[PDB]
Amino acid sequence: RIGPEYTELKNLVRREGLHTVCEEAGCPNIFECWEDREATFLIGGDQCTRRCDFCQIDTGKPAELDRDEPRRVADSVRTMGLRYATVTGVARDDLPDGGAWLYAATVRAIKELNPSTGVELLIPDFNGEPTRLAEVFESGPEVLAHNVETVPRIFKRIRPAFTYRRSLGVLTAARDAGLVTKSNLILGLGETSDEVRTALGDLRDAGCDIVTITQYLRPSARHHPVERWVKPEEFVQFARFAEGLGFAGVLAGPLVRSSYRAGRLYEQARNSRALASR
Ligand code: SF4
Ligand code: SF4
Repeated sequence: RIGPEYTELKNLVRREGLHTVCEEAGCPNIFECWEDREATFLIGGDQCTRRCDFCQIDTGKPAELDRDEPRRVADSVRTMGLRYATVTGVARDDLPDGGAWLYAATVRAIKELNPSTGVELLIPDFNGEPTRLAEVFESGPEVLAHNVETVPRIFKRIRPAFTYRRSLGVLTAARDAGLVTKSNLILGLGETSDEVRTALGDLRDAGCDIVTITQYLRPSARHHPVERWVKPEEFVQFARFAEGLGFAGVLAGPLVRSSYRAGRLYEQARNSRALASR
């Protein structure tokens, strides 16, 4: 499963000491994604100011804002010659602007140096603050993603810093700004199949274009227990359900990480968007 483009990329990463989520989180898709020249980057440090029971990011006091991070990310993207880059980060309630500047500047830096690279920006909610969100939207990523992750009943318990309505509102906000929007559902957290169906419906109504539906992998014993393993035939049904609701791009199964096939999904959302308005 090891190809020449994966090989070139790992060489470049090693020699330059570039940090990627792909290597550092031990993602099993790396062979496939790097062959398509797609990679994922973490900004804002690895200590989040919030706590979600499914999430592998540690909660802690974040280090000082590193304003050189955007340049650093854009340079890694350039060095790797990526066709698609995902930028993700933690919540930054310690910062007065929630880290809005950092997210936007990273996108702007990437696009200034990599005009042919599609950029996907996965954001926290910024408290749903219109002016923070507007700052981020203006950066103009190819995809604005904000993952609701689970259904309302479970959401209110294991994402105490968020609300289901505010998050859906982030997606609606991004859709009005003209962005292609994306969200993720994590199955195996205790949700019912019916709750999954209404959540997909909610996301579609919120204006979401791309949805990924994946299996919960419990990070450690301190984290939320796995409530089930979804069968393949069940992922297929959910995927067909989402396609039938009119999502432009749908991916379901053991995806391990939310950025799996991000480039292909964007392409489908862009192709269908062009098709519609032609
Ligand atoms: S999901 Fe986001 S806000 Fe919640 S712990 Fe993980 S990084 Fe922090
Ligand atoms: S799925 Fe995401 S984290 Fe994993 S290799 Fe692909 S781009 Fe990197």
